[PDB]
Amino acid sequence: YFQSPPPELLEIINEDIAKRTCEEHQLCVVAVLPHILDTGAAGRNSYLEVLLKLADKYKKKMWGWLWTEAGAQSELETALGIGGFGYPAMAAINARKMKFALLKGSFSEQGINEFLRELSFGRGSTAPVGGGAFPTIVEREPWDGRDGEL
Repeated sequence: YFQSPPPELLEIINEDIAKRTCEEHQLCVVAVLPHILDTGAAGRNSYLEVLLKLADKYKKKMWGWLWTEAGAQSELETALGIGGFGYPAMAAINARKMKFALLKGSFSEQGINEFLRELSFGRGSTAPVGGGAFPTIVEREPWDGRDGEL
């Protein structure tokens, strides 16, 4: 009975989802996946499946889990220094101290796990979120799960 609720992996479809997720968890993991036309559904689901597995592995940390598409939240990318080294990219935000760390290993189960493990041990490099405030978040329709158009 005395177990915390299941993880949730939420697409960043509006500011309330993003800000509440980061304010209600000590750390929030933000994945910026490639545009759907780069991966299609199969490639996007490969990345989402990695996030879902690690969210379960780390469920006792009670972290938040967010994902978005390249270019869909440009101001968020800028505030996290994302966009210049391609996609996928990952940041972990500490909302309380308004700081973040970027994944520097592979966007894979092994690479993200090493990233998260360092964070669970609280021994990784951080930087202030750009401007010292939570970035503006734009409203987006949720991904329909298909391969995009074009």
